[PDB]
Amino acid sequence: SRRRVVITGMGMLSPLGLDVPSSWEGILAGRSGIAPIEHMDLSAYSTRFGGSVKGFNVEEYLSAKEARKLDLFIQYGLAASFQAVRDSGLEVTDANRERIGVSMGSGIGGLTNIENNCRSLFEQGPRRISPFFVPGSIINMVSGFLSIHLGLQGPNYALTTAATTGTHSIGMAARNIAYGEADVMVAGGSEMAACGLGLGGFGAARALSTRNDEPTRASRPWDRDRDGFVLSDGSGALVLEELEHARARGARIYAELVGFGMSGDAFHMTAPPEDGAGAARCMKNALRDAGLDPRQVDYINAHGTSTPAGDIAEIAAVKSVFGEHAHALSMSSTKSMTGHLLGAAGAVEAIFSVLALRDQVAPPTINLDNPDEGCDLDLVAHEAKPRKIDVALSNSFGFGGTNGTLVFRRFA
Amino acid sequence: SRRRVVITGMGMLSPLGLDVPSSWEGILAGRSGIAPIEHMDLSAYSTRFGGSVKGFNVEEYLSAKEARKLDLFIQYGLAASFQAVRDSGLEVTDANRERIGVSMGSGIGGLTNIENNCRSLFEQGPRRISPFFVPGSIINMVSGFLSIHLGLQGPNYALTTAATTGTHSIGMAARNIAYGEADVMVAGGSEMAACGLGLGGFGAARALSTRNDEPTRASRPWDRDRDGFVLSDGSGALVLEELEHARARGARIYAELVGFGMSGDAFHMTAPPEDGAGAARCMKNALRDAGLDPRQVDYINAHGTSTPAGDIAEIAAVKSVFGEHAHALSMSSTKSMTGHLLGAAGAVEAIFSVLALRDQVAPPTINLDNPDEGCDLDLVAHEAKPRKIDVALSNSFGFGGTNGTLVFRRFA
Ligand SMILES: Cc1c(NC(=O)CC(C)C)c(=O)n(-c2ccccc2)n1C
Ligand SMILES: Cc1c(NC(=O)CC(C)C)c(=O)n(-c2ccccc2)n1C
Repeated sequence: SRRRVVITGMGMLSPLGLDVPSSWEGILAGRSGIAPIEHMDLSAYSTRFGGSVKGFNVEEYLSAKEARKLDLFIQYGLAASFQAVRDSGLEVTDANRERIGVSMGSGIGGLTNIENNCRSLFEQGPRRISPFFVPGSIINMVSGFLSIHLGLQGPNYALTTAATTGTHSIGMAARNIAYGEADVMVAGGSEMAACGLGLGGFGAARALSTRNDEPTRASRPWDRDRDGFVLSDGSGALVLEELEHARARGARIYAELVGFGMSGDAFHMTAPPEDGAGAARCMKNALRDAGLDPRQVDYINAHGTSTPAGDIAEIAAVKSVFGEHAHALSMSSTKSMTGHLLGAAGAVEAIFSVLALRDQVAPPTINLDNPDEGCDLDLVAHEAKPRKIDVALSNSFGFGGTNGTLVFRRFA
Repeated sequence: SRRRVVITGMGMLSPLGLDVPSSWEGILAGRSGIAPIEHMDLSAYSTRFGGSVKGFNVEEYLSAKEARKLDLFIQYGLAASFQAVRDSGLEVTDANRERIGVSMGSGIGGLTNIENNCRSLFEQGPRRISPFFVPGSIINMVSGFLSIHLGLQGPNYALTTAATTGTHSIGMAARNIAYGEADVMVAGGSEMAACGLGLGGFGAARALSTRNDEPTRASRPWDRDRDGFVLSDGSGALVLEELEHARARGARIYAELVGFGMSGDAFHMTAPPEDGAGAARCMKNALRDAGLDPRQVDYINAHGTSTPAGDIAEIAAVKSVFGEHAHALSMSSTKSMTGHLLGAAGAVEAIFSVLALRDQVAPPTINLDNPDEGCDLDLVAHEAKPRKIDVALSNSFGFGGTNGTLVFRRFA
């Protein structure tokens, strides 16, 4: 029926590094990217730390002139996208430009730009609003600007599914390729929600960790003293490519994208069901899509946000799907180190899943000092674990009960 | 080797009515839904009119308690979705709930809520932000809340592709069904961007008509005195359903969704290429997807925003795709009456395209007093035109050069 999809390029901005290799080095070393926020005064907020991108220079990617019209989340998405395309070695021509598209998403988009324009509006009226405000702030402009810069004329769209955005973006891009609508897609997500509205909005819901005294210990998935997620910024992008297309041009293949599953909890606007039933259906859908039995899974990059309800639901879901094999696989949350990159989480975590396959190493869950009741799987506590990994699964779950799972496999 | 997709239910809020029949009556009568905006003081703005939803009562759909947590764009999306599901007659059970999903999108989402929370933040600090601000404002919560209210556990996501949102949402939902990922999808879009940031943001770009003296004459697609688009609010939703599934339960079928095409211009962040080359590729992709020749198209619901560059580009694209047949088909812009519903435009216009098939009538382009250079097609100026319509095509184009086309056909 359908064509095979491989990963030929990757790119990233994260709290651990300004590219993929630097981020991954941090991941394998168990390094935290979390620190007190420097770019605003959070004296009035109950959370004053997060995962910032440190030392980003947009002028590596864009002229200063172009960059000034774009919200940070667009700058970040473009940086990761450009990295991924260069990493792939793909040359865009008239013969293929209609076959190359883009699906880069975001959970909340240009919140910083909105906040700044809203200050001008209230203080001075609508005349001080930027002419570039709309195109420089809306979520589909990563896809838009990337297509313009690289001459990409294929399917051009953007997902916004909260914390599931990056996973859905990659999965649906893979579908485009499998079904023949494109031969190449740049896919993933980006987020920069570290502004007053973001910190204040999540804080108002009491969803964020408030461990201001020890920011690097705040994100502690499955630990009994977890107290909410850590807000982080950045971007991940992957070049997905039809297999024969990749082979014909001698592309370096990182891994194969073999499965994509989706589900809805239909339970609650922000909380998962305690048994993770929706997450279970999603993982099973992804495995069925990949033609894999649960027992063939070696590594799970969990969603693992460090929220009370979320973390335990994901354990329940994994035990339901995997049975006894739940105790043979390794499962880790790299959010322990990166925090929660929101709409970018699924994108950077897809990249980490691919690199786990490349390097045959399960990244750690740092800060897992005291696993909570029932959190008795191999959660790769504290230190990276070299091991055999043929199949890696990556989960994302989001507000609205919206679930996504990707399955990657070593490529021969 | 894929399954057929039919439309079994429709729902709508528009500037012409609080449901589909009332809106369509206005469409066929050539009525304008455009008026001076009443819900805010626009004395400081250069545009003071738009297409408002008049007399909406959210309590027809939701308790007051539930509604106070939701931005207007979510309220509108849910109203259209609930209408569409009721219209379809579908009964959700344990046997089918995993096979029913939702794809309702938005271009800018909860701008009103953001603006109000930003006022509280600046005046009083972050402690005044609502706990419901994030889940009540993010774009994927139409899909989220609908799934929760109706118990829908199938694919759950949201597109955000500017003015193309509603078209992409419907097309990609159709793909889910065709490829067996779902048997039923509720799909479309909603928008409520009529706040200071919205009017101010589009005004700053000088994109809006400023014909404040005659609001009902402002939206005039292809007319030589057009001066930008008219901002409008509302929602459209369709129940898409696999054909055998519909037949088995005795569903009333409105029409068949036979084609979906996408492209990128890769040209400019807001302006289309003068020749509409991207729009041409998109329409051809949709026709190829449907297995139709251009000569089988009888009616085009144009994007037709009443912008200088946009309107003429779409004429060029139609002449390119259809050749001599461009002069045999009928093409109209219902934005002449409704204005531009942004992320909802493609959804309400898909509904209008389906009803054109049902009623064998091409809706008018009102206000087309003096067609501009080269606008010499049958643009259904002024008055509705009864005629044979077997195939109806609906276009949406958006910021970032992102294009979508849907093709519907009469169902036997
Ligand atoms: C905490 C959070 C989300 N939920 C999850 O991560 C799922 C888990 C805890 C069961 C989620 O979707 N968001 C979010 C991301 C982007 C925009 C809006 C909301 N957050 C913060
Ligand atoms: C005018 C406008 C857009 N562009 C078009 O309608 C296509 C153009 C060739 C006439 C568009 O995408 N938006 C928009 C919609 C939602 C959010 C952001 C932007 N507008 C206003």
